[PDB]
Amino acid sequence: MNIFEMLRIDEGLRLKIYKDTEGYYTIGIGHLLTKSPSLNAAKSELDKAIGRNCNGVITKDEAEKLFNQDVDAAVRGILRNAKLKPVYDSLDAVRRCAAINQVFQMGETGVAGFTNSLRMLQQKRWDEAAVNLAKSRWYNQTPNRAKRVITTFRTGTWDAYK
Ligand SMILES: Cc1cccc(CN=[N+]=[N-])c1
Repeated sequence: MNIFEMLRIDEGLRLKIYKDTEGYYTIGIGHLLTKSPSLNAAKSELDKAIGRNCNGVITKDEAEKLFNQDVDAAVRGILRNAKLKPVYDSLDAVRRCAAINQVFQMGETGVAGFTNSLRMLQQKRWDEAAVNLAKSRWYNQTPNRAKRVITTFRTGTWDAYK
């Protein structure tokens, strides 16, 4: 297991524009196109991202290319964030993957309310962190995925992904 295999499990792979769990137009491996309800605005973003007129459809190679870009930008983002970087750098490689996964799903603004979980993770209070992480909109809206990510934070193993 690694961050790519992990996010591939959590995000799936779809080659035609679809709506994610939040009802937002998305493609590939969880590549968010826009929060706009206009399918045409979504198609424009797609074409912009890929560099050709896609008419709502991409190839597996194209999906994987966006995925590489999206994972890279998630990591680089964490590193640029004064609140996130010290916690990230305190973690082992497996728990780092959990962090990338959560940021990928929620965004940096997404995790602004996780100050208390972040502190417990920095302290390596793993069970307490895991309890605190689940007290969230995130957990309630996507519990199956959040359970896997939280188990990864709790244990530093890949047990939840097999
Ligand atoms: C950068 C980073 C480190 C640890 C956890 C998370 C996800 N949000 N929380 N808690 C992000």
